[PDB]
Amino acid sequence: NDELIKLEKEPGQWVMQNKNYANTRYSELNQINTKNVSRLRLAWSFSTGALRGHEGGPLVVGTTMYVHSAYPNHVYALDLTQKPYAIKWQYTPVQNSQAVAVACCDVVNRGLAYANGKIFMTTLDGQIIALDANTGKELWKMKHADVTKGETITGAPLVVKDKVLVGVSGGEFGVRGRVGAYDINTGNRVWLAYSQGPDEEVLLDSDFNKEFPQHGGPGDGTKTWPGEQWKLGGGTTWGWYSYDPALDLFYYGTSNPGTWNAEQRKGGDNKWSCTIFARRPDTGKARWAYQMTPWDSWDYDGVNEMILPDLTVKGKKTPCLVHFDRNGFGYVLDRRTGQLIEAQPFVYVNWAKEISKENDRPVEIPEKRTKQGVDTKGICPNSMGGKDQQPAAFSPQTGLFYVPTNNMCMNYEGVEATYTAGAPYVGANVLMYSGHEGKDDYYGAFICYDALKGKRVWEIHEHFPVWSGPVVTAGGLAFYGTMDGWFKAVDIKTGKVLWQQKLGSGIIGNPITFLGPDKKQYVAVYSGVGGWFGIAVAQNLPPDDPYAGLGAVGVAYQAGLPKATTVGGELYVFAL
Amino acid sequence: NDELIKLEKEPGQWVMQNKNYANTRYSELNQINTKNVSRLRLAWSFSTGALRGHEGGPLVVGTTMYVHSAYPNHVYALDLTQKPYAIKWQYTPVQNSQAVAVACCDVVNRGLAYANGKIFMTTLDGQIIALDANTGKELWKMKHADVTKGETITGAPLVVKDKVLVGVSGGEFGVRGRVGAYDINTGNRVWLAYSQGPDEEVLLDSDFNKEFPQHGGPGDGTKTWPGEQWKLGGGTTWGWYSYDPALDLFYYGTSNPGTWNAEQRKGGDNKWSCTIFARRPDTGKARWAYQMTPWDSWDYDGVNEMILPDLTVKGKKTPCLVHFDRNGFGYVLDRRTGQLIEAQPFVYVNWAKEISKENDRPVEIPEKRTKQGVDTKGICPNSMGGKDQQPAAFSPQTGLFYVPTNNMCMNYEGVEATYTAGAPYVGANVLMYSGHEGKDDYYGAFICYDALKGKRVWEIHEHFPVWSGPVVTAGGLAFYGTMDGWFKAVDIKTGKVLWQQKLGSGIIGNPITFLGPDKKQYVAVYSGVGGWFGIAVAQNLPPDDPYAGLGAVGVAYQAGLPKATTVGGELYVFAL
Ligand SMILES: O=C(O)c1cc(C(=O)O)c2c(n1)C(=O)C(=O)c1cc(C(=O)O)[nH]c1-2
Ligand SMILES: O=C(O)c1cc(C(=O)O)c2c(n1)C(=O)C(=O)c1cc(C(=O)O)[nH]c1-2
Ligand SMILES: [Eu+2]
Ligand SMILES: [Eu+2]
Repeated sequence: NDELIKLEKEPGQWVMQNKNYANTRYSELNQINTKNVSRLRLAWSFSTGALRGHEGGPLVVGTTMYVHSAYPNHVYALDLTQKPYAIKWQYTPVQNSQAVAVACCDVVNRGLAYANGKIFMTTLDGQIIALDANTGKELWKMKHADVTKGETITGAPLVVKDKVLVGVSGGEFGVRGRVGAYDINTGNRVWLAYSQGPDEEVLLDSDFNKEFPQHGGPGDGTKTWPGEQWKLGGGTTWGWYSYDPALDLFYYGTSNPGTWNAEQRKGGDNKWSCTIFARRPDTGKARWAYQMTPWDSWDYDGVNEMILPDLTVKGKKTPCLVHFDRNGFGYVLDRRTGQLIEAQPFVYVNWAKEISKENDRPVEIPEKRTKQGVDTKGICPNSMGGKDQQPAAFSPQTGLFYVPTNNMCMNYEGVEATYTAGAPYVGANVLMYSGHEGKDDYYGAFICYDALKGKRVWEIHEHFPVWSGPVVTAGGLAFYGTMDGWFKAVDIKTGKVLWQQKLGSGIIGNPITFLGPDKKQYVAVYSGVGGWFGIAVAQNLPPDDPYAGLGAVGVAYQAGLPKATTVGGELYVFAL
Repeated sequence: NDELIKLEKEPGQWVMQNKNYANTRYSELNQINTKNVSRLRLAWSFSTGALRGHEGGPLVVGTTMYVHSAYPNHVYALDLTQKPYAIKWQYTPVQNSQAVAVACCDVVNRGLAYANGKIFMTTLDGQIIALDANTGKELWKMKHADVTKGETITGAPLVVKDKVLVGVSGGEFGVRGRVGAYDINTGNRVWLAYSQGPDEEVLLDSDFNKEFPQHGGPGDGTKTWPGEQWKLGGGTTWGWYSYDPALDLFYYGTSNPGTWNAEQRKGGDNKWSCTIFARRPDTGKARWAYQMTPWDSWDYDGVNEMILPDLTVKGKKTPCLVHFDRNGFGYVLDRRTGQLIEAQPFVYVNWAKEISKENDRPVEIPEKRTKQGVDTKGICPNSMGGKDQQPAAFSPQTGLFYVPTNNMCMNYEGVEATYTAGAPYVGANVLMYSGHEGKDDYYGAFICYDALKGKRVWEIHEHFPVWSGPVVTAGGLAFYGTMDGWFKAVDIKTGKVLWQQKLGSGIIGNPITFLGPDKKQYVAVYSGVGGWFGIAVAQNLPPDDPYAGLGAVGVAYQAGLPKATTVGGELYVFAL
């Protein structure tokens, strides 16, 4: 989108969830820096009017901040000229409350998009809605997903050219994952690209994987599944999307292949679950695709963000795609072709020895592959992954990544799953615990990572999983939150915490930084615990059954999360 | 209670809602003062895990802070030694959700009491519960009120000697108001003192009103009503209680006489609605009582706090009771006998000329007394009163009062009311608007008031009603919050605002100040809009029917409250 290509370069603005189309989450602002961040204090706050998990972050476009909440998905515009703000408008959509019953992993929403004087929001119950950015009035809406089939929407949409791109959730409900594109003016659907099924539904371009046919091709959307299991094939699309206008490609990842009982998917790769897609925004046709986890047996969703840095590879500047997958590997691909440049573990991994550079497939450790009716013990990372949706940041100054991570493992037993539309389609008993097969006393880490070397440059061990995606700045700082409510500023060179404050609820928001109309730098973040690891707190679940929340209940109580935080929903804005 | 008599004098503590048994809301702490308050910043915050109105404030006893929420009445103990706090324990009672439907004025709760290693809480659905202060273990619980009769509890209990004193709400539901006393160790009910009915239920001591028989006597609980209308007589007891151990008297006020249609109560004073009671805590027997508003026709509940200062009256140190009533008069009584020393308006009053010095009765302006089936226009104050429950503060240094006030008026039409147990028993159509018969552009004020002279010293006009009870300190400061979220410190000598910060939701909490284990002074307040004036926001009521919420909906929309604030529930703690 032409306006967005201009706006994303403006240091004071934050016009899409991960700052820019490359998803770097990096700001050139340096008013706040390593020498003065100890003077950071709360400037103002704003209640979202909802409880449970507050993911994503606000947008700042012009002099207006746009704020979004957990279900029922309140949206607000704040006029930042009004000292410190006034509520310019608010909007709450009408929704089918049955959506709450079919959300796997809390009633979260990863936030708004902005383009051409319009705000775009998704709703848990499956709507894409366009609002006038200045008045908050509804311009159009479309039903993109159906809760009666176990579908929800939690992901943030992306505007590319004159289209808004919208995914779906339900990989635990047998949903057919897909991305739909809607005209931003009319709301008319232009295309719909599925993650499995016939080529007619997947949408492949004539040059699909031309350079790397070993990565897959025509027919694989059905032929890599037994019988017609692809009909319940998952590959949902609830993570972060990126875009390279110079290549005319947008990128995203796809979820687990539906049922968690891999026995019922046996015989093939189950493409295109657990896959990185590169697609043409005009037509939705795929130019390339790389499947990270063939025949998944761990719930290693592929949906984490696709950061688009230009890195020096073998002494050559290369347009890359960098992705820290749930499966524990940090992938570096050539974003033109899907060539695998590097893949190394960014957390402790024991389900695979490595990703082979001979065939770009995991070299599996057979004893860690799950099966039906037999428990598999001590798999790392667990299903919540090396990291979950919480997005990493990239500094073009240092050339390094700043990555929120999990340090957890699990036992996982497949069981036969039966499909009933609108009900869970899982088929696993999962018990989760701390890292290195229950040897560690901490459950998260914030790291600095060199993607091409596969090296953790430094690490901050965190008691809880780090479920907050950092913002990194030219001031030499990374900001992130913890699940017991600490908001922290770290020196990116040293890994030292320079400033921190305890907020009212666990932080699963991704902080932003922006300039107000006063030309002053602010840092803003949502507080309000929830998401998958926080589900015991968000949904008030007892400790009696540790298998509940598909393993999340047991591990949260072991980590002490219910003793560490309450639910909330608050936007906090800091300044010097 | 002897422990509390000692604890209330310790500057670093805040062991009952209004600081001490005299309800002065005054702290001797002077670390924070007029010279340095500009350096006040947020230290930490804590989400209460609830939305809607957050009234009262936290307690600080030893190194533990006790926090309470709106329905469903979450209670927390925060260990303040844990840098800055850890959650020591939490408790949430099981409640009958039917309580929500019979709450007149939002699902608020005015807070906890502490005594003898126990925390005492009330619940909306009518329970009084004792918890172990160190572990949160439930020790006993008793049913005090019955939601099936339209009774709820919103008031904070008071511990006196070995008894916890508990009131009831339901003056809009034909409830018989009363105070009950429960043994703090066993929970056994000791006595129950009604606000109307026969003497055996009202509980009169042999010296009741001995010095002032003109204030009423034996039999008036039935004789001052037509027929048996006292059986639906209101006089509920949802405000703040005070205690003088030297006199062995506790004090409180009583609500409106039930139906808002005065025609159905015609013929007498309707005692003891709208009354100040002084009772013996051992037996519940009344030593004196003074009815402020005989045969009420405005819903001027008498429940506002009974502050117990020692004032110099004609050169003589005198034990007084000072009360800023809903009816707009600031009363000063001798707290030994109920003698009226002074009564003058603290807001604009047009329903009465004065309180008669001959017989201590309002000299009414007949055109402003309401009637059945005909509107009465331009009554000031309106039913929300000169001030509502939000408690005033007293400084023993200045001898003056610091009072949050409303600036509003109304039209009020009586309507025939029919009683159905559990359903509303109102009988009025009320429209509310700004002060001075709709001429003013502001709806509130924070004032300094000289009670004996009967004069305002200074006033801060506030756009919204001030629904937050100030804390006043030896540092020369008053702290209070506004309904659009501003927390403010003002110079008590002049009313100048010295410091302010915009919080996430309108403030209807009463701030406190205390010393942490670090020996630093903190100021704490709840944010989370609601209560009667905030009901349009808390209950999400539309503007199309301005009569809704007993008139509160129309006036909130006209003042712009729904455009100024969202719902929330957060504790904010500030320090230098
Ligand atoms: O397969 C799916 O459709 C799907 C959807 C979502 C979601 O929509 O939040 C999550 C997951 N899977 C998932 O596997 C997961 O670990 C997860 C964590 C969270 C969260 O917000 O904390 N959502 C989701
Ligand atoms: O008559 C009653 O029993 C009763 C109860 C309550 C309550 O329980 O909060 C209020 C009132 N009356 C009332 O008249 C009133 O103006 C009021 C304001 C509020 C509030 O918390 O903002 N409660 C109440
Ligand atoms: Eu999944
Ligand atoms: Eu009342």
